[PDB]
This record gives sequence, C-alpha cells and structure tokens, in this order.
Amino acid sequence: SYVRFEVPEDMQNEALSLLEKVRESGKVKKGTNETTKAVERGLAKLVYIAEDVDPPEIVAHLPLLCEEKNVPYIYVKSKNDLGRAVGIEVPCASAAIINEGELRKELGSLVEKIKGL
Amino acid sequence: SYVRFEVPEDMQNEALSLLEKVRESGKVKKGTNETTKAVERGLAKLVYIAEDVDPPEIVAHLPLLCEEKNVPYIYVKSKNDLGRAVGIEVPCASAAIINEGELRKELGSLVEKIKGL
RNA sequence: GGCGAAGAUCCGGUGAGCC
RNA sequence: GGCGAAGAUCCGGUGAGCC
Repeated sequence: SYVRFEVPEDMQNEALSLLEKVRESGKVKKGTNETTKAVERGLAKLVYIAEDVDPPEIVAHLPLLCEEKNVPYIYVKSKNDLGRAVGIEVPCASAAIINEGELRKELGSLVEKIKGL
Repeated sequence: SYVRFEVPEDMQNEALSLLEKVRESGKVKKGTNETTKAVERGLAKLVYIAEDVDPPEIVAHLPLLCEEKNVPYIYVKSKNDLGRAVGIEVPCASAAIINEGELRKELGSLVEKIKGL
C-alpha cells in the first residue's frame, strides 16, 4: 500500500490526544503543504501522516523525506479524525508539530514508540 | 475629468494610427500593470492613457507617476479604440511603447507635439 | 445551510489567452 | 457561443476563512 508503517489504534489515538492538547501551548501546522514545507524548513518536531489519502499521490512522499531530515513522523487514522485533533473544520491528510508548548517531554516518548518498526 | 492636458481629436487619431502599425515593427506593453512597470523600470518612451476609464484610479496614477519619471504621455478618448489599436482583442485602459521599431522620426515629432499643451 | 488544509481568502510575479 | 490587459492562464508566498 501507500505508507509502509502499521500502528495500533491506541497509539494512533495517543497521537490525536497529543495533537489535540498541543495547540494551546505550542504551534502546529495543518495540511500537507504546510507540513511538507514546514518540515522542509527543518522545523518539524513530530509529523502526522495518514494513509486514507485519496489519491495516494497526496502524501505518498513525505514519510521518506521525514526519514531523511530525521524528523519524527507517525501514520495516524482518518484524515477527518486528525482534522478534529488539530481542531480545524475539514479533513487533514498531514500535520506537524512546530513548537513544543508547555508539555515538551512527551514528544520524545512518542517518537521512540514510533521507532518500534 | 482627470484630463490635465486636453488633447485634440485629430492628434489622438494620428497617435492611434501610428500605434496600429508598430507591433511587429516595434514593441509595446499592454495593460496598466505592464505600462506602469514600463514606466517604472524606465524603458517606456511614450505611453498612452485612456481617459474614459472607470474607475479613474485604474490608470489615474499613471499620468503623474509617468510625468515624474519624465516619460512623455498622451491622452486618448476611448479605452476600446486603444485596445483594438494595440492589436489585442479586448478594451485597454493604458498602453506603452518601449521600442520605437523603425518609426523614430514620426514618434519624435509627435512627442514634441505632446509637450506643448 | 453550501464551499474550504484534497488549500478559503488575500498578495507577489507573469503577460494573452481560457472555457 | 461565453470569459479576458478593468489581467486569460501559469508560477510564487500566506494558512482559515469564503458565500
């Protein structure tokens, strides 16, 4: 298939909880273009990438480059569900964490749960 | 009426007739943005401004900003007449000549006819 | 109520085509 | 037939509002 990572529901939902309570403290990028070029700036602390993208063309590129710049990234759920997580009113194929707010020291834990594959 | 130098009709028609036969003879920029950059870059030797343009604004800036950069300019009644004269298929509020093609002597005499009203 | 991060609006550049 | 130098298309920035 498109993205080559598999991930249980519980930690995907951990991604939506972290992304749901990051906005009040840090910064987040919404949408695949802002994610791709915000990370291409080198400013990603954790990337959101989803497989329910149609056509797969939409994001079939960013996990690989997020492995190059060695920025964390996680395959998560439905575009809609993350859309609610980042708190915009529309589906979202890809997101990013740009500033860690007052929470900071969980994002590392999540990156190493990503390193499991 | 932003006509700050009232130009005769016969002189308008001679200017548009001259402007008719200089589009593979010389080079002309079409449209208020291309005319205004023609004056700003500094490569316009004679710009045409139509006076029935509405809103006036759309080209109202170009005679004064044109005079300051000391590029001559001449006034024309209908935007339509100018637009069809400069062989494009739509009305045109403002035009410019940036290269005089082979017509150095006629445009020279006409420029001196402008500087005088 | 419809459209919208599968990118709304706006801006810059480009300059004669697009349906 | 319609739209178009009162800027078609295309490219750029911006990132959440527009009817």
